[PDB]
Amino acid sequence: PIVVTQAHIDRVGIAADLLDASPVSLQVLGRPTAINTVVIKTYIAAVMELASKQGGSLAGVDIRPSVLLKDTAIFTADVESDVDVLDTGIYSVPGLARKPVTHRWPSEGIYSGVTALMGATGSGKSITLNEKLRPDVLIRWGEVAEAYDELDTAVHISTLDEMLIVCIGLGALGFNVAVDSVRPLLFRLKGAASAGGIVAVFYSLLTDISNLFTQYDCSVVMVVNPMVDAEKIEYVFGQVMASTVGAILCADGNVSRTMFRTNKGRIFN
Amino acid sequence: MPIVVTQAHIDRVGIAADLLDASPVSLQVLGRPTAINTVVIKTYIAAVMELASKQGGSLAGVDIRPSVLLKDTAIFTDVESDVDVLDTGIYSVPGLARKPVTHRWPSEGIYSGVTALMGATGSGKSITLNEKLRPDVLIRWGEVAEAYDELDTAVHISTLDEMLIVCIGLGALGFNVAVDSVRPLLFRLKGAASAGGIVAVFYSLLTDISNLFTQYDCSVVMVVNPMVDAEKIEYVFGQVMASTVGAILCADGNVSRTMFRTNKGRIFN
Amino acid sequence: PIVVTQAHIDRVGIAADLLDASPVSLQVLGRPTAINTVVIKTYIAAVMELASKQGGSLAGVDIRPSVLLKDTAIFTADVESDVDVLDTGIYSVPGLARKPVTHRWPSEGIYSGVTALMGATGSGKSITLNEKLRPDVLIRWGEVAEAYDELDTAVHISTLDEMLIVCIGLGALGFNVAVDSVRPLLFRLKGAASAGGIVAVFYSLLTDISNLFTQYDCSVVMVVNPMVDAEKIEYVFGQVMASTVGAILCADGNVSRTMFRTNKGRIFN
Amino acid sequence: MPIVVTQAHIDRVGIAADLLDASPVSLQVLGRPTAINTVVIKTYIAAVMELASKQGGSLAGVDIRPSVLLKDTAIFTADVESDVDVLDTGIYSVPGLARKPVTHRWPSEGIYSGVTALMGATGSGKSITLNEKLRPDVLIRWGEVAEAYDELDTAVHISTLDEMLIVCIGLGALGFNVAVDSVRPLLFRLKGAASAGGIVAVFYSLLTDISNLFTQYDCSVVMVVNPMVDAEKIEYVFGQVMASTVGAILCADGNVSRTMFRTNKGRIFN
Amino acid sequence: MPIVVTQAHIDRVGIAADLLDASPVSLQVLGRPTAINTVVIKTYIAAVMELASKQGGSLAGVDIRPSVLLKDTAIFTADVESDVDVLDTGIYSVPGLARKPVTHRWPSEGIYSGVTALMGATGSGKSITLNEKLRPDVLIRWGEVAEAYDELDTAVHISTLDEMLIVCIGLGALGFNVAVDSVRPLLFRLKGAASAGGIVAVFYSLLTDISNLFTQYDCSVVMVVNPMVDAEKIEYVFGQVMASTVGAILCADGNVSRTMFRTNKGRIFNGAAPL
Amino acid sequence: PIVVTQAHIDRVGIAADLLDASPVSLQVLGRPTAINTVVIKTYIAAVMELASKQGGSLAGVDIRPSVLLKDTAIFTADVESDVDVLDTGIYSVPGLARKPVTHRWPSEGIYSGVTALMGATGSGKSITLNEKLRPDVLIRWGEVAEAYDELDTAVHISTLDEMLIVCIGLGALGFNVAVDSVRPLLFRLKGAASAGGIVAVFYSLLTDISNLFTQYDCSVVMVVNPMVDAEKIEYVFGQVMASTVGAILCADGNVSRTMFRTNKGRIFN
Ligand SMILES: Nc1ncnc2c1ncn2[C@@H]1O[C@H](COP(=O)(O)OP(=O)(O)O)[C@@H](O)[C@H]1O
Ligand SMILES: Nc1ncnc2c1ncn2[C@@H]1O[C@H](COP(=O)(O)OP(=O)(O)O)[C@@H](O)[C@H]1O
Ligand SMILES: Nc1ncnc2c1ncn2[C@@H]1O[C@H](COP(=O)(O)OP(=O)(O)O)[C@@H](O)[C@H]1O
Ligand SMILES: Nc1ncnc2c1ncn2[C@@H]1O[C@H](COP(=O)(O)OP(=O)(O)O)[C@@H](O)[C@H]1O
Ligand SMILES: Nc1ncnc2c1ncn2[C@@H]1O[C@H](COP(=O)(O)OP(=O)(O)O)[C@@H](O)[C@H]1O
Ligand SMILES: Nc1ncnc2c1ncn2[C@@H]1O[C@H](COP(=O)(O)OP(=O)(O)O)[C@@H](O)[C@H]1O
Ligand SMILES: [Ca+2]
Ligand SMILES: [Ca+2]
Ligand SMILES: [Ca+2]
Ligand SMILES: [Ca+2]
Ligand SMILES: [Ca+2]
Ligand SMILES: [Ca+2]
Repeated sequence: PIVVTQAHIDRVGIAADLLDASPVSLQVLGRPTAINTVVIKTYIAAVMELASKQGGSLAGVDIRPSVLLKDTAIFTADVESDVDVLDTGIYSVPGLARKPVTHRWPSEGIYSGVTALMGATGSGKSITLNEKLRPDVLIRWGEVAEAYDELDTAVHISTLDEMLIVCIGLGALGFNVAVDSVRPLLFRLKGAASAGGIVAVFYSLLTDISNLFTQYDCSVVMVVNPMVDAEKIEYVFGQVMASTVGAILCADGNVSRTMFRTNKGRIFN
Repeated sequence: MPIVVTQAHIDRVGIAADLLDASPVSLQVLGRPTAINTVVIKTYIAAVMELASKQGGSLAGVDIRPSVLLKDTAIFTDVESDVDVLDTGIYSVPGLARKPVTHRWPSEGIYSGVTALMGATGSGKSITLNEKLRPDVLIRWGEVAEAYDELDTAVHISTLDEMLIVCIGLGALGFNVAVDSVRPLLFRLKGAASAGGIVAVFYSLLTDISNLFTQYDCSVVMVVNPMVDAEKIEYVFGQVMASTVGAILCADGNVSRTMFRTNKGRIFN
Repeated sequence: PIVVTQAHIDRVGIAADLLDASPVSLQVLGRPTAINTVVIKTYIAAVMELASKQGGSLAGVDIRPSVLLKDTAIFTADVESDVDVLDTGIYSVPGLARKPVTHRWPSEGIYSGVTALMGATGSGKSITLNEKLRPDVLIRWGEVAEAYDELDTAVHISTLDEMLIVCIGLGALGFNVAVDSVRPLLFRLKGAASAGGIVAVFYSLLTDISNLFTQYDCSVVMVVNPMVDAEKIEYVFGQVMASTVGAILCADGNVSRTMFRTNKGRIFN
Repeated sequence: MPIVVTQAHIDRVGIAADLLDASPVSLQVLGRPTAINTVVIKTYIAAVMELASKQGGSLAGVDIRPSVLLKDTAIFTADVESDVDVLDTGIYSVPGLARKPVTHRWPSEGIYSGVTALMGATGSGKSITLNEKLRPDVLIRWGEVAEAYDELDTAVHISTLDEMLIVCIGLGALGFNVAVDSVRPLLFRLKGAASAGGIVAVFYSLLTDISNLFTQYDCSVVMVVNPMVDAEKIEYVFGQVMASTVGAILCADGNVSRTMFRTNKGRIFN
Repeated sequence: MPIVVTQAHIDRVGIAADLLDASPVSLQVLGRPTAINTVVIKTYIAAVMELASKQGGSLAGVDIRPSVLLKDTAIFTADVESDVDVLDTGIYSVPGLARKPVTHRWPSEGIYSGVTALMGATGSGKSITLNEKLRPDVLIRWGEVAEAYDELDTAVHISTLDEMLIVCIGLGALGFNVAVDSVRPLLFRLKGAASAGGIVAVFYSLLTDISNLFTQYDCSVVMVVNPMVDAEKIEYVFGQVMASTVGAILCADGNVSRTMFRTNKGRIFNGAAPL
Repeated sequence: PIVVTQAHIDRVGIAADLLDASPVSLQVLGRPTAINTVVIKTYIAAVMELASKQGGSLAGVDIRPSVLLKDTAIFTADVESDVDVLDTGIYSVPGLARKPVTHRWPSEGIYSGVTALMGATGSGKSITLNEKLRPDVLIRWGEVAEAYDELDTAVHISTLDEMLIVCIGLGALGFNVAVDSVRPLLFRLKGAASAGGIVAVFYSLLTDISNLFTQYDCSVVMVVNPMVDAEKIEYVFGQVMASTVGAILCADGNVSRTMFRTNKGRIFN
């Protein structure tokens, strides 16, 4: 189950302050799109109200945004991925001038941001996540029917808006949020593939997502599975390390490599 | 050869309508998410049952084609394949929080979803499907004139809307539905080819199709034959295993490899 | 000459029937487009009247659609080849529930559909077509001035609409129709080339064309010579066999390989 | 150097007008089929004959350029992209001739009417072979830098594709031996995905459509075709072009490497 | 860690305003030339000086971010595609300086005004070289993950390209040693067909246009440029970048592998000078 | 300095006759665009008027078009680079029926047109141009701050319109005009790269530019440095020789190869 502590209740006000304090946007190959902070606040309030209906114990099924919110839109005519970058402009989510809030998960003293759980298909990513990492909230997206779907920690989403709502919303409150998988986004990323058989904007998106979590004191682990050649995975993992607060590589059911940006410094394996 | 409607099928009609109304679904490829009109599937089920009532329950595949039973066969209610992912949004069909309904076909105790019948051209996919699999309903799409077209189990469709209508409609009632083949969709998949000489959205589509069947308690076998190199088929089959409930590989008229997600767990050969 | 037998006259009524009974469309990378059946019927009527005015012995020049019909259009604002597959939908011409009508040409007991006469430039396709296959009607499209143009069996077309009119129109009556060539359609196929250096929709088009002939009891031989590498022709011929009722490979002025789907079964060489 | 108008040319004027009016033609590339205004070609022929009459039959290539003789040089009669559905634009190929083509003595004996492609790498001797070995009656110069051939009285300097077809169909139908050096402005602007041989497939369709356009109007034209292709891939492309033209000439190190001509005595390879 | 405003900076304010008004500039990429609103840069300089005055000369990078000081951060003043005819859009390059450019002591001695490009593969030590060896006065942080450099009082966190140019031209003209870590948000969103070296050709034109923009406004800027390029094509890309900037530094294995600086003493390739 | 001789003053009338006599246009991948001859005439008049106010000694800074003309536009709604060639038409600047005016620069007896100074980055193109070629007017465009910018012969431009104005305007008068560089145009050439890793229209543009100078009796040297592989430069240089009146290749600070079309014939090294 997903148990709501007094620590989570005390973070509600702070979470609302963090969201209102900084206006954020996101961009991919098109034009920068603003994130409606209000929706995340509304989600937190809905989760707290339901938590109150129960004994603080929540079922992942009951906290899905499609059930709690009338509208699940976070992004507020249509632009092509091959338009002039000077007509659309360029946006990256700004960094934190202050020291980021540290966490005990996925690693000790890790800064707020995003961790990428990498590896080839069947390398043990989902296994490593649920057995070794053991998240408080397990977001399930674009993955076939598995044993992890029967878990009361599992929250089934359909859109990118829903992913960010649950990640920012619950992550800000102090929950250890995880996403399995981020394949719906990755496999629909349109554009010319750069060095490593993957679009360059993929690395920019990971940085923008990481900083979005750093700003809202979230500690999120995302399963990032790329359609990349068996030997080109090492290059891509090195490139992802420069774009995320955390990075975990899986090979043959075990953890091959690690990288974490902590209060004790950047730790490699 | 005939398609017989048992009392078991009649008793599932109400449940099928209940599953369809309970969850609103959509589908996305490289464009924008498009909603699926559930009502059309319900209307199809009612038309099949009405005809089964007039006949002895012994129905001919020719008489149950949607173009004949329905006035309009549309299930989806103009965007380029190279448009910003943030302007269209991303959609994946949500997972099942509950345990999926098990089936005896194509394998014992297999969960509801999709099975991909893979193999090179002339590897014996169509032969394995009809002789070894023995499906109740055989959907024939984008295939040249063969002996399987003269079968009373054969239902000849033209559109993707029709495929989903027959698959969800009859599959929900408990019928063992099969599609030979899904080639018109695969060969019209526009986009930049990823690792393995195939567009990445192909794997996302298989998962979205699988989850669509998992949600509506369907057990469907689709023969998937995409344009891929003779040696690159092993990589693609491994990737498809991570995107479907079932996977069957054909080589020299026989079954080379198998993967099934059952109540007894994931079974490899 | 092109001689009209009583057997052809007796098929006129059956041809109008077949054409009215099933509404057909065609799709490539755009949106599905309906085929106006009336135009084919109008063409048959104009050919029969001219055959009745002359001695039954017609000249290919006199039966060209541009001469017999006021308008040659078969297809009834503008869509790009890179448009979302979900916005246009997917269409494949439906298969035949009944047994297809057999023919003695290009092979004994062959089912109605299309035969692809394949080979590199100067492999002997056009020689094999005119000397070994001996067609009744020879449609000449996208080819330079050759000896075959002076033939009384030769009918010179300009559009794809005209090709289908003569193929379906005369083919349905029992004539052995051949197209030399289909290069104006192949070389103008816009899209990203799949495995084998050729667009995947090419194989779907051959199946759709074949089934169009299977439905209207036609036996058509099309010379198909797409821009493909000298060594990649074997792979492409292999994929074409899985997309057509007949397949003939030319090399060094002679027949290299054959495949025919007959009443006695699929025959390979 | 001069362009002389014989009685044979004068006697063909009526026949040329008949050939043009008899068959309506179009052209297509990656967009939609575009009709060719036959009237413009007839108007050009009339202007050339009138000037030939004022002179002694002896004409200067400079004086017979379409931009000088016609007020409007347009042959093709809102805007479509090269990546549009083939089914929405339709497909057009210029129809073949049911009758025997009109044979010529140039570039080869008994060669049928149509187009000949003068191929070869850059500096292989295409322009040299064209002017020294071929000896054309009319030399169309297009998209080529300043050379000795521009000072020739046979040289007619054009700017558009419309102008090329006007001079090719107009003068070729009358019986003149017309040549184009070169067709690089069309080839280098051919938009589309490059097929096998590092060149767009529609290139081969265009050569056939151009060939048949000349076959129908009994024109004997030699076009120097030099597309951007790899040094070793030229052999493959030349073989493919042979299947798309009435004539084909390959140049290598200033000399003629290979030949192909479709004649009344049959197809002749070297 | 702090950003100190000297009398030298105060004396440059007028000079900077004149430089901006004297020459009208634009920028182009694959679309239509877009004009740069000089007024916004002047307004930013005035806001920085006014705040420097309220504080004791010393300023915090957080307080000088354009989003905080200006009501609108737009520098570029309907929508054109990256694949439009070059003749329908025309071509624009920022013009060169007819006079001798203002020399600087940073990033190299006697260097001309313009842009310096700090190259290297990922984890080659670009950010380390920038902060330890180069020591910039103002550190612009853009599209980079949470690092130790973000806690620095020299760090100014931006989000747009408009903001980058405002801080670079605005503070750089006054005499500050401005650095950008990273320029990746721009590089990773460069739409177009990749040329030789697995990178769009307009990338090199943009570096030259950015360099000349700084040469005209007497700025000395160091931009860290991380290219999505294969391990073996980095040498080719660097050679090409050297021909497009006033300064270029290559990083490999935590150290400086190669340098190029256009100084008053001439073009110096791989000099004996610690940064 | 830039000195105006009596020879230049005597050419003013002839330059107007040349510009008025032939209407010209330019095309790239879009539609043909007319060149407004009047603007070039206006520029010549402004240069001569200023040369008069001076002692015949002009500063390159004072003769820049942005300073002398109110509007710098030469080309007189918006078309895509991937539009049908038949809808835009094709334009090449026409050749000269007469013998071209000869020059003593960059080579003895060279015909009027364009010379391409080629070579890898840092091969010594700019060095060869200013030390060995010694041009009368050095147009500086899209190049970084160098010693050549402080030269009184240097004229700094921003647009392609400005380049052609100075090249045609001053070149027609007899000045030895050079451009360092043509990179702003070359690095913004949109389209599919042909053989040699460069767009085919690049070679057509060089010929069109060369013929534009041949028609207006100009002798211009352009630094052409396109993004091409280290080994592919030899192929491209050979192709450029077939597209220009002059061609110079640079390697390791020295001149590797030369080609000039003179009154004494085509001279190779
Ligand atoms: N093709 C295969 N054959 C055998 N076992 C496999 C195969 N693919 C995966 N497995 C098993 O599944 C485990 C990985 O499961 P999982 O965590 O779901 O992988 P991932 O999330 O990376 O796709 C492996 O350690 C192995 O035991
Ligand atoms: N090229 C070939 N040569 C010989 N036999 C072939 C060939 N291609 C297919 N076959 C025969 O057809 C069988 C496969 O039929 P089928 O099930 O229709 O294949 P698929 O559906 O995979 O295309 C093979 O087992 C073999 O007996
Ligand atoms: N490159 C060539 N060299 C020599 N003869 C050739 C060549 N190409 C074709 N031929 C001749 O033409 C014949 C093939 O003719 P044809 O059927 O028209 O070819 P295609 O396969 O292109 O339709 C060959 O048998 C040979 O006699
Ligand atoms: N790179 C070169 N080196 C030496 N001579 C050359 C070179 N390129 C061309 N030539 C000379 O020019 C002749 C070819 O001239 P030309 O007919 O104009 O060629 P093309 O029209 O095929 O481009 C060759 O036979 C040779 O004498
Ligand atoms: N894969 C790695 N394994 C070990 N150390 C690494 C790795 N990647 C980077 N480092 C360390 O980080 C340093 C580079 O840090 P940084 O300046 O942030 O690089 P950059 O800015 O070029 O991405 C290296 O000198 C090395 O000590
Ligand atoms: N990577 C380098 N290493 C050393 N010297 C170089 C390098 N690149 C250029 N140079 C020097 O600069 C000279 C070339 O200068 P320049 O004319 O500006 O070249 P270009 O115009 O072709 O880019 C060379 O002759 C050499 O002395
Ligand atoms: Ca998994
Ligand atoms: Ca099959
Ligand atoms: Ca042939
Ligand atoms: Ca030539
Ligand atoms: Ca860094
Ligand atoms: Ca230079």
